[PDB]
Amino acid sequence: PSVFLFPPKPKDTLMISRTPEVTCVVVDVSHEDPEVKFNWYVDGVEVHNAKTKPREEQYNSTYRVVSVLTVLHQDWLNGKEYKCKVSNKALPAPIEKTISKAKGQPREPQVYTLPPSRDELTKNQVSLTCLVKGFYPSDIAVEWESNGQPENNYKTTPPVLDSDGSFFLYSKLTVDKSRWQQGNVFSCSVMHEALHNHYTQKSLSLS
Amino acid sequence: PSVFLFPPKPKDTLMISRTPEVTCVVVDVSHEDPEVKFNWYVDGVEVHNAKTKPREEQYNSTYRVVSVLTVLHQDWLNGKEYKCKVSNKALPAPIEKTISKAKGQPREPQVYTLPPSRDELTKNQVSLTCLVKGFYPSDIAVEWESNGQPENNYKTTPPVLDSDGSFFLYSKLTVDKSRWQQGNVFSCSVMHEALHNHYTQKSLSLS
Ligand SMILES: *[C@@H]1O[C@H](CO[C@H]2O[C@@H](C)[C@@H](O)[C@@H](O)[C@@H]2O)[C@@H](O[C@@H]2O[C@H](CO)[C@@H](O[C@@H]3O[C@H](CO[C@H]4O[C@H](CO)[C@@H](O)[C@H](O)[C@@H]4O[C@@H]4O[C@H](CO)[C@@H](O[C@@H]5O[C@H](CO)[C@H](O)[C@H](O)[C@H]5O)[C@H](O)[C@H]4NC(C)=O)[C@@H](O)[C@H](O[C@H]4O[C@H](CO)[C@@H](O)[C@H](O)[C@@H]4O)[C@@H]3O)[C@H](O)[C@H]2NC(C)=O)[C@H](O)[C@H]1NC(C)=O
Ligand SMILES: *[C@@H]1O[C@H](CO[C@H]2O[C@@H](C)[C@@H](O)[C@@H](O)[C@@H]2O)[C@@H](O[C@@H]2O[C@H](CO)[C@@H](O[C@@H]3O[C@H](CO[C@H]4O[C@H](CO)[C@@H](O)[C@H](O)[C@@H]4O[C@@H]4O[C@H](CO)[C@@H](O[C@@H]5O[C@H](CO)[C@H](O)[C@H](O)[C@H]5O)[C@H](O)[C@H]4NC(C)=O)[C@@H](O)[C@H](O[C@H]4O[C@H](CO)[C@@H](O)[C@H](O)[C@@H]4O)[C@@H]3O)[C@H](O)[C@H]2NC(C)=O)[C@H](O)[C@H]1NC(C)=O
Ligand SMILES: [Zn+2]
Ligand SMILES: [Zn+2]
Ligand SMILES: [Zn+2]
Ligand SMILES: [Zn+2]
Ligand SMILES: [Zn+2]
Repeated sequence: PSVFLFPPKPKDTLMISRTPEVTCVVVDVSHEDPEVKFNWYVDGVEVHNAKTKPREEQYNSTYRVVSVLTVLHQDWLNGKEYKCKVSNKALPAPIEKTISKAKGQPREPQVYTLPPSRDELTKNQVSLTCLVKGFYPSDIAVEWESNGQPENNYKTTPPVLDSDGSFFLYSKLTVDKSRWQQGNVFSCSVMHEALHNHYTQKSLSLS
Repeated sequence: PSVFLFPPKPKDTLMISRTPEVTCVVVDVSHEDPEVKFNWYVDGVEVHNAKTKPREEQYNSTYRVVSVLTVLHQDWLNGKEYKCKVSNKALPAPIEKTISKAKGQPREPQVYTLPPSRDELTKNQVSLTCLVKGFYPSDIAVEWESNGQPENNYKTTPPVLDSDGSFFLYSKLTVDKSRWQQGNVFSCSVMHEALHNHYTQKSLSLS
């Protein structure tokens, strides 16, 4: 019997309209003695609002049981600790796992948009670059928009640890050169805990 | 046998030149079986640089033992967790205590200086007021200075929880009216984790 404790989806923690949840999964439950009890604690205080699902048999003759605890937007961002305790008559002691948001002093990202390189302006499609740097912790979301619609022809690098202990990344949006020359406004949209309302956007256009 | 785990002095965490330390104290050690072992962990990783003092007998026929772990300035501010584990042959299991810096999103104080009330200007001594508001967490240090020397005739209120979840306080420095009228410059000096370099000062003078 092993326990895995998963954090909420990062975007779910940065948008007050969403519902972040922590997920506790127990595997290798022997379906001879498959009795499983979950206890949940927030900063050591037991809470009772988790939603545990019925066990599901696995093809390897073991059971798997999942319990989901909803977490408050402010609680997660304020560093509360979530402990999942799993009890079972086959273990010499209960299994405990604790999780929290990534720790450390927060640092606000600086968001910079970079136009296509001059040499790239000869190609049929061009690269629009969004540099996000100086942020901590590394949890972040980046998307692109133009004229009130998503621009989804982009790829974003993972966060990279910079020499000052903050993170940076780059996002690359590829557009037809004609749309760049025509002067459309493209926006790099960034979500990170340390931005005001966890959100900022920076625009990019021919100039 | 009971264990108490104490945080560093708040000023010691805010000045890089100082040495913050966490202090683990075990009392009611029965000096029949007074064998005591400390284990220390930083975010669950065992560390070995604590300095444990020799036991001291108490007048109530018990022992008291103290162990001191130095903590790094950045580790404390970045929210690392310090666990002191105390083992003794008389307890059914070891005693664990964990401590960290006060949790929660940090908020930078706003520091405002307020001159004496007009009605107070008739008295022999006047009150110089420093309002510090909007800060989180509540750990803070406030002192007063003038012309490169400490002004120590002051009292500061405890932090008070404000309606937006931040803290405020006031500090009152009492000076001779003649020094206020003469135009001396008085400075409210504030240390808090969320200030740049954890330090700011605001001046007050007749104007
Ligand atoms: C018996 O079978 C058991 C059932 O598994 C079956 O496996 C399939 C491959 C089948 O083909 C078949 O073979 C089996 O029927 C099997 O259980 C497995 O046991 C593994 C350990 O032995 C365990 O491995 C761990 O996996 C962790 C990652 O798990 C995630 O990703 C994998 C895919 O990579 C996926 O299978 C899981 O379901 C997990 O997926 C994540 O789940 C969370 C929780 O729901 C999601 O988070 C939520 O997402 C929602 C939306 O989806 C919301 O956002 C919500 O708010 C969130 O909370 C998350 O999105 C989702 N991600 C993805 C990408 O799907 C590893 O982290 C873990 O690793 C540590 O691992 C070891 C230490 O143990 C070391 O390498 C490292 O130290 C590392 O730190 C570990 O690898 C499997 O997860 C588990 N499978 C399941 C389904 O639970 C069992 O082993 C079998 N027994 C025997 C004896 O064979
Ligand atoms: C047998 O005797 C034992 C020895 O005590 C003697 O008591 C004296 C009064 C004598 O007159 C005589 O009676 C005895 O010989 C006795 O041990 C005591 O046991 C108490 C519990 O039973 C325990 O109470 C706890 O006290 C905590 C506060 O302790 C601090 O403050 C008190 C004074 O208020 C002081 O006595 C302590 O020494 C502690 O002082 C703090 O110590 C820390 C660590 O050094 C300092 O932090 C460091 O400071 C340095 C610079 O100084 C640096 O800054 C460094 O970086 C820092 O880490 C700190 O500065 C210092 N502060 C001060 C102001 O001095 C309470 O927090 C605790 O409370 C919780 O308490 C209960 C739960 O248990 C509840 O009320 C609450 O839930 C609350 O949350 C608790 O009250 C005593 O501390 C302890 N005494 C000592 C000296 O260790 C034992 O009980 C006797 N046994 C019997 C059976 O009678
Ligand atoms: Zn319950
Ligand atoms: Zn913890
Ligand atoms: Zn928020
Ligand atoms: Zn050691
Ligand atoms: Zn510092």
